[PDB]
Amino acid sequence: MKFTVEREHLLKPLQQVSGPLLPILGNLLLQVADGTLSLTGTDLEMEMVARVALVQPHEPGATTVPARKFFDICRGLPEGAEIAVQLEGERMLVRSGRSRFSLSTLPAADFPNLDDWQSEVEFTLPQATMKRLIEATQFSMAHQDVRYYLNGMLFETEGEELRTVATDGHRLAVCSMPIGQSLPSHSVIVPRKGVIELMRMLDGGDNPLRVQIGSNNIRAHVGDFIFTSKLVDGRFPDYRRVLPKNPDKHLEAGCDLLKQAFARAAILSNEKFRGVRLYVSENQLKITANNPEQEEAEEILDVTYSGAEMEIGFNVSYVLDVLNALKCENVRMMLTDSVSSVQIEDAASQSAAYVVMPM
Amino acid sequence: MKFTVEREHLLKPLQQVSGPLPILGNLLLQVADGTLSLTGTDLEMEMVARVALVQPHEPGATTVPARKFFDICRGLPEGAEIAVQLEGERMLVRSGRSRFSLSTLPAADFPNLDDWQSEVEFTLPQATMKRLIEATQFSMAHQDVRYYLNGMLFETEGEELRTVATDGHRLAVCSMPIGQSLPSHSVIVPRKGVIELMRMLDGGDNPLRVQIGSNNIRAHVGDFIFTSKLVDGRFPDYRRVLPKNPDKHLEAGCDLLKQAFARAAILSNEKFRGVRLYVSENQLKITANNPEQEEAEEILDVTYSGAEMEIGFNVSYVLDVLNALKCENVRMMLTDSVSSVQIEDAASQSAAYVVMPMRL
Ligand SMILES: O=C(Cn1c2c(c3cc(Br)ccc31)CC[C@@H](C(=O)O)C2)N[C@H](Cc1ccccc1)C(=O)O
Ligand SMILES: O=C(Cn1c2c(c3cc(Br)ccc31)CC[C@@H](C(=O)O)C2)N[C@H](Cc1ccccc1)C(=O)O
Ligand SMILES: [Ca+2]
Ligand SMILES: [Ca+2]
Ligand SMILES: [Cl-]
Ligand SMILES: [Cl-]
Repeated sequence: MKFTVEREHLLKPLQQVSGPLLPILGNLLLQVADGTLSLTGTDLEMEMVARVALVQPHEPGATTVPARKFFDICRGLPEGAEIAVQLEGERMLVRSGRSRFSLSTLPAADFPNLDDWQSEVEFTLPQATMKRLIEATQFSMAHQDVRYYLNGMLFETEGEELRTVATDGHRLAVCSMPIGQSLPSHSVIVPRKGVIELMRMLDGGDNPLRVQIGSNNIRAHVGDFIFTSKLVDGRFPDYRRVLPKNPDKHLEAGCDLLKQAFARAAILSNEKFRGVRLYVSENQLKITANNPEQEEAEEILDVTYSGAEMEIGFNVSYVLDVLNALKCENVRMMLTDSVSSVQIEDAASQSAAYVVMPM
Repeated sequence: MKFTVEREHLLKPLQQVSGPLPILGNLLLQVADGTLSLTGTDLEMEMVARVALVQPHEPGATTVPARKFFDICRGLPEGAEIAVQLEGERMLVRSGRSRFSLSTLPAADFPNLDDWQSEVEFTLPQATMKRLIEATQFSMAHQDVRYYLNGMLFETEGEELRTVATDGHRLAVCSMPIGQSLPSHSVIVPRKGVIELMRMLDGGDNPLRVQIGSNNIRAHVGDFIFTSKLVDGRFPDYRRVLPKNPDKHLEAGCDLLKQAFARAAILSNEKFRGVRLYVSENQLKITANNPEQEEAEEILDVTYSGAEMEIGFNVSYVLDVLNALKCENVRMMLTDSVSSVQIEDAASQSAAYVVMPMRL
């Protein structure tokens, strides 16, 4: 196995396949075949593969090398460096300028593969749309809940919409985006680590994303990268049951102003329970907080509200999470009563919605 | 006690006094003779910041939680007016339609440092003190049992001020002339105190006044006064570890040398970090290997005319020096494989670094 490639063509591929990395799981599989260098990283649950065209002379073969060390070596070389690689006995030699390195290898035959599987559902969409869908909801996934199905994100196809749902039992985020293709009605759960990796592969360019879903796997092709993950078992909740049936009390306020006020009130909220109370009245919102030391905060804001007066408590962190996710001018809070969830949205888009349980 | 002040006139003061019993998590606030004073302490050191009060005020003193008070003021909007008044056991804070009631502890209970007399004094520019500390800070020990190493030596001699730091393995020294006749004296400043001193300096046009006592040090700059205890101990003599008449001077661009060392370091022993240098006519070869028998080699052009030699060093210590230097070219002053190396900015002898030889 031999290849010579410019540093600039290896960096991002190495970054992508090595980021999240059986000592052999700490290695990258390298394969030179048919004028292509393939780089693969896996943790047995998911896999990233990068392809890199080889325009200079090369020789076929495969090996595995320590991912972090190989990446750090390549990153450490100067801009414009050309990196010559060749296998020599048990070691992989890496040469650039008068910098030389000899890395240990493990046999390519030992590198684990995911099970083969069939694609049942496919569609393509812009990168910017997948980014939007993931960023809108990702913060609301559970982290290590014993309900394993919540440690991850729902990807649902319906009509021509792709929808993501994330919830941890206390708060929920949902976002739907049209993708201009007839889709079957289908849902899968992607594990939270796979969601993060998928997000990280979205470079910001105009390369479209191709998605393939099987019964136990999801795959995403973007540019010269292929990401594959297993799915999570279990019955995900139905976001329509979490959305308030009829939250017909509508409050509108500046996002930044609202966030600032909550963030200040939070300072004097209970350090564990983070409770704040909201008093809504005609064109006015009052937020209060207090803690076991009897310290107290009060914020009063102008808002647009024409409904009945009411009072409700929330965990302020959950609300701040939403407002930070929104990135918009004005927010709409949609209320039911003092003992029911609240729905929050961008006042100028219903494309994402957030639900927070009351305290 | 009452005052009203612009948010932006409190932020810097609040940053500075938060730097140093639960009253130690409070700040002492005092309104007197046109001035708000804020004090934070950890009983070892203390910072006092003064804010001029141009709006109506009323005298008095209290203490409030530092983190919460600082967070409220920082969270308030740009340009906000902050009105504070003491209401019984609470301190009330208001600005626009935001109101806060904070718990207080009596000012009477706020601890003072022991009184002391100044014995050595001098004034220098902030940039000079900043250079002195930054040049050497990284070589101070952290929680070493030799408590006298967990800090920095400040030494006055003639018209110069010198700092020394060492952890028992490597050493940094920096000396700057400060244009005033000083007694020959030295003290050890605790590492936490060094960091706080460093951070009180903005590099601006206010002169820094330093006062040293038997057991304390104080630094006054503009509206801020820092006071710390000294470390009551004996510091090692830096002159003892400086190599005698090193006659083999290697010179190279700092960044090229640094990047070579950083790449080589990847395949060095994770715990002991040894790398080898082979010096020859205008050439440096650096090698590294690890227990798994992986190997790195770097060859660079340098300026070097001395006898050929080999020497090993801890690459983390060498990289620490190169990162602190932030200069164009470096000088490595070599002697032989069993002697230390002295490293300097090629264009300046004001800072010097000593690293020990490793056998491999
Ligand atoms: O009992 C539930 C019901 N539930 C649930 C979810 C959810 C989402 C929102 Br925004 C509000 C309530 C939700 C989503 C996850 C559902 C599940 O267990 O599969 C249960 N959640 C509690 C928290 C809770 C307790 C009492 C009242 C409301 C919420 C929990 O997950 O620990
Ligand atoms: O004193 C020491 C250990 N030591 C010590 C210090 C020191 C600083 C540097 Br840059 C390098 C070595 C240091 C400073 C702290 C000394 C102490 O224990 O108080 C020990 N070693 C000498 C050997 C030696 C001689 C000359 C120069 C360096 C080291 C010995 O054990 O006799
Ligand atoms: Ca705006
Ligand atoms: Ca929606
Ligand atoms: Cl270099
Ligand atoms: Cl070596």
